[PDB]
Amino acid sequence: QDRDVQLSKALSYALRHGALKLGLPMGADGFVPLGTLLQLPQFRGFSAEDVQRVVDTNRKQRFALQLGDPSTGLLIRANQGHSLQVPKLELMPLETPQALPPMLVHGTFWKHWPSILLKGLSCQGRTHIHLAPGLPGDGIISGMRSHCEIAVFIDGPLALADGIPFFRSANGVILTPGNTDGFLLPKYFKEALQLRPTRKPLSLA
Ligand SMILES: Nc1ncnc2c1ncn2[C@@H]1O[C@H](COP(=O)(O)OP(=O)(O)OC[C@H]2O[C@H](OP(=O)(O)O)[C@H](O)[C@@H]2O)[C@@H](O)[C@H]1O
Repeated sequence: QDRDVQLSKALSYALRHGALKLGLPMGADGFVPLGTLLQLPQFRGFSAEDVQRVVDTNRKQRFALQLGDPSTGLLIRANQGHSLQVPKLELMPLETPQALPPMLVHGTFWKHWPSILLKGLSCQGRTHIHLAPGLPGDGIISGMRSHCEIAVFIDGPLALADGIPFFRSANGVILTPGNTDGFLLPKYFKEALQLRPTRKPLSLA
């Protein structure tokens, strides 16, 4: 079972970040033949049904699978979170404020809170900042981690008014490249909320 946890992690890294360094033949849409991946050293211990299990029982739908042809087999991608340049990846462009989700919200942790207040939310390594289109139940909402302590909400219409684009992934995640350096500046911060161990509001600028 942990092997499924290990399979997902190895799948996440290879499909999101390390593929052109691993030799895999990935297209500009982020799709790679699954067999060529399962031929890699770290993947040689897994079966196409193991990967199939991880793809369907995954609650965040991190990976998409496509039939392909028999000469290539199944095509497998990650839906979001890429360090690689995949310009043709399936993304819904949220170009007007009326297409945006009800609320944009990023959940993070105290260790990073002072840097976010002073520099803004950063893409960090990834190509897009990851936001949720809502808060979760007592919930696994995709686009947000599970053990977050504080959540900060984003003013979507104001960011768009300043030419900061937004995108929706095929698994419900909202993405933005930020500004030039990959930062969502603290001006587009509308509201903040501490989540654990008690729901309390947090102050900003
Ligand atoms: N200026 C700043 N200074 C200091 N820290 C800053 C900062 N700006 C942001 N940070 C924080 O630095 C980390 C970012 O780095 P990351 O992108 O890898 O973290 P994330 O949570 O966004 O992860 C994305 C998806 O990836 C996973 O999806 P999976 O389930 O693994 O498939 C997740 O669940 C998500 O859905 C976060 O803590 C940021 O708050």
